[PDB]
Amino acid sequence: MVREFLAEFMSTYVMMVFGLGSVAHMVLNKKYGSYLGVNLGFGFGVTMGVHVAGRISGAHMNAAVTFANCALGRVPWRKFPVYVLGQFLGSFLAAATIYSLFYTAILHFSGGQLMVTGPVATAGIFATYLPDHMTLWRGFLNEAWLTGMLQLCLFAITDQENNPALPGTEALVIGILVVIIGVSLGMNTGYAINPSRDLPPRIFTFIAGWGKQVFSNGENWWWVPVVAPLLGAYLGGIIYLVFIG
Amino acid sequence: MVREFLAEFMSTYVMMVFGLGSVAHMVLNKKYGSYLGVNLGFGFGVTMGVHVAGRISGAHMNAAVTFANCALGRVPWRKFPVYVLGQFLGSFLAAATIYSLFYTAILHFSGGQLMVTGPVATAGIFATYLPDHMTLWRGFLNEAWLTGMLQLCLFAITDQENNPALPGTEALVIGILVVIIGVSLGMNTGYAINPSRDLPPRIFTFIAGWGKQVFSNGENWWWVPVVAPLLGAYLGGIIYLVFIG
Amino acid sequence: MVREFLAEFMSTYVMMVFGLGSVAHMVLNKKYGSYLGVNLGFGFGVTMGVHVAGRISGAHMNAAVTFANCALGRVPWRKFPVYVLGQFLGSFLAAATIYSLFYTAILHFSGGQLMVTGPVATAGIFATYLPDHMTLWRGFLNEAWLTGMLQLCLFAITDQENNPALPGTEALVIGILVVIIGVSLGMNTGYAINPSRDLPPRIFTFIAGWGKQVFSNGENWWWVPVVAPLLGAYLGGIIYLVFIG
Amino acid sequence: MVREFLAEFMSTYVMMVFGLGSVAHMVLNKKYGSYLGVNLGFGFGVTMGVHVAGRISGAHMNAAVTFANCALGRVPWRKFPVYVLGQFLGSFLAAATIYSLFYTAILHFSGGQLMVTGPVATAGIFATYLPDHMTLWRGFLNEAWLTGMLQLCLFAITDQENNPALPGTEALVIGILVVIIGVSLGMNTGYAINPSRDLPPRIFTFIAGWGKQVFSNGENWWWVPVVAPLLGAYLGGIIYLVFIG
Repeated sequence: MVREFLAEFMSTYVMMVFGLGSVAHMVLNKKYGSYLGVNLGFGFGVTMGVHVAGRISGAHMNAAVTFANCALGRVPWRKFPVYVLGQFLGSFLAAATIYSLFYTAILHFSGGQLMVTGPVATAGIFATYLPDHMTLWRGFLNEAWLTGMLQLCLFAITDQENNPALPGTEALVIGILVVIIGVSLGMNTGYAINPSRDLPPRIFTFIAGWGKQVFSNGENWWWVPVVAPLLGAYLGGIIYLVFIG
Repeated sequence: MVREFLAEFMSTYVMMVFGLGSVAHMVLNKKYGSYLGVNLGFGFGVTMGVHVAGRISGAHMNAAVTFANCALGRVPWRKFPVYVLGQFLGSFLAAATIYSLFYTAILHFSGGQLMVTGPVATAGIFATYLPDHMTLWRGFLNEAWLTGMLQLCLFAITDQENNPALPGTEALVIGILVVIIGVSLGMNTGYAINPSRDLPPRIFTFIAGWGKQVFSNGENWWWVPVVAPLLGAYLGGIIYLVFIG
Repeated sequence: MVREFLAEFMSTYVMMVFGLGSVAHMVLNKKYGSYLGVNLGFGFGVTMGVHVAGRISGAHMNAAVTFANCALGRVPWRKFPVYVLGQFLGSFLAAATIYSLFYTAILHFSGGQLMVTGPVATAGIFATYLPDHMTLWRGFLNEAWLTGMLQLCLFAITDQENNPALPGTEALVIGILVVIIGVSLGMNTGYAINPSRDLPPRIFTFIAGWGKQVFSNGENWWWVPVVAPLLGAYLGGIIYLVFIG
Repeated sequence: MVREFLAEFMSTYVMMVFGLGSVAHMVLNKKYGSYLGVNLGFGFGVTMGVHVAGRISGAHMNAAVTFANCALGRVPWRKFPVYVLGQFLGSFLAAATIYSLFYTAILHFSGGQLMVTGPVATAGIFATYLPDHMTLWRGFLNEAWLTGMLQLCLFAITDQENNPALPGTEALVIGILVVIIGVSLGMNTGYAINPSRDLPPRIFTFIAGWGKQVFSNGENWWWVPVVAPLLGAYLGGIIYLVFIG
């Protein structure tokens, strides 16, 4: 149990550091940051996390992915709290890590103040916030479908009965999938397909002086990246089992 | 037969969702969309589809590719209607999926109206439309050569007698080929090398309120991405068999 | 001998079509072409060519690479004319292919005239031309070092005694090497590390109506991409054999 | 000992040539250079170096990585001076190589003068310099954490007891890790995670006429990329051994 917790903590921390840094690069600097880099930062950050903890715990790095495996009988329910606790600690510490490494850049870009919304907003480095045009229930649809897209492809990639990725190379294919999810479907909600990617960094920003507007922004958008991916991952998983399986 | 139909439906749906989303990103948003992302979205969307249905049906995901295999004796002719029906349903539902996920973005960008042509045109997200400078018969040449380029390389990648891609990794190499086809030869016609990629999304847009101009645009360009890839894929296939084989 | 000639012709044609198209995209269109796409177009165009002819002829696709192998005893000298003839025909026909597929785009961009130099120059799509600041003998240094960089890495990638790329995946690693050669060292001379990539497209443009300025441009620069890579590839090869071997 | 020295010299030279060229492209040219290309240039330059010397010496190509292996008992201490001497010579000669290949471009861009700081600064092509907003001790934190991130992931990728990358393909995964380190965390200090990447090119620029300001810039920043990565690599290594091991 301890080894599984440590594996999930380290794998989530590695992935979240790479993902949050790429978002920080895009938000803070123009000539060093791009949306493609954000997709590459999050996508291949998963690949490093898979190498870290793929054999010990499976490197879920995702509360929705862990929930789907537990709800589909692949992983015992008694390990679900341990996986989520490991991912939440790893993401929270990754957010603190990015804050320390980019503290001067965040202060220089924003100008001392930490604003959730505005032209110098820096809260979006850590958590995802709904755009102006999009609505909460459209964001729920986007979050669930994107997590279902990930879980269906995740099952196909690592299904030994089906056509799998070559063992020892599945980490790269998983990273490619995360890269193209952000590329193709990630502009509507910030593709927070991971509840561990969204809430722990949001809790950090509230503590780190960004204020309570992190939760109240977008008509209380904060809960959607926590609940919608769980439904989407479950739905994406059962569809694969019914159709392909 | 049912399993083969389901495999082609799911693999086409996964690939088309990734491909159409990347096109939607490029069309709707500047800071989140790029032509390279479109090539990455379509290219590695194929890779996910190959993992989904490569062992069950071969993951053709392409009516031209299916036609070439059937016309060259590799796949029975009786399965051609099943493969095409699966790909057409998967592409049509993928177009509806992209419409729902990007409905607010499409409405915000266009301004409520759905126009095939103009500065706020949104019909190009789903189907390919001929540019102003290019002609229909030049588009026929581009569509046939590009599909022949794909089919010749597809045969080489998955030819066990020749120098193949390593089994279990052929999905990545296939995705790379689709990425570089859009990069190098995809600006002239939108590289609709797949009849399933073009017609079903075009039928959806006509139903979804874009009007009958989807078919009448470009001097009735709609039929070229359906007929030209079939001739190109066949020609690309026989050339590989004669020369390399 | 015939099979080896056909393998070199087809592999060069596939690679050169992808490479020239990516250059055409960058030259003709801004929103669809980028220097990174040119590196991706040429780099992974090699990968497709390796899958085509890697087992039959080794897929040299490069007169300098063929010369180095022949001069280092790895390939018989009697096959050198056959490899070069195959690569020259494949590159010449690839240039004609790109001319037909981009004829309307080239005419629209240039405005009917075909100019070697100027703001609407289109001769650089096919052959490489020296920039204004660079000199001929500095270009000779760049061409030889870049080909030596390629040949040293090519030997390391496909050296079974050394640490090789995994068999069946060496095509991807070769393509990666070509991608990063253009990324890191390709802006000074256009990284025409292949004599087959430079001269046959230059001969085509002279025939295709661009005039005799294709050869006289840059103080008769045309011969440097033919002679310098041969010296560079040989020097890069012997260095690897002495040091690593 | 001689073979190990030659392997480290050649592998470092290959990687540093690709890395420095990509930085030169970004600094000197806008339409041919980008920050993503710099990450690709350094990242997959490591991959070529791994193929060169991975079996002979392990292809550390990094004084911090060599120090961590020696301090953790994986590599004898008597070989540490040989690895560092090989990497320092390979990086110094790579800097001279880039100077010769880009001499006309550097002269044209800067205008004859070689300035460490200013709008036409060219000293950043070879060595990393602290930005205006960042401080020396914040740079120390960035350099140590980034090297710890690399070493922890490097151990996971090449840990046969853990979940490894597939043998024969570990070079690509190592290159991917270096690519995403620059993408996500490389804008604060230039991600000089390698003491061999920083000091030898800095010594070259001082000799090559850039003056003594290369060492005095940023309140004597030159020593931080030499000392901080050693502490970071050691700390990143022991953490992996305690937690994952």
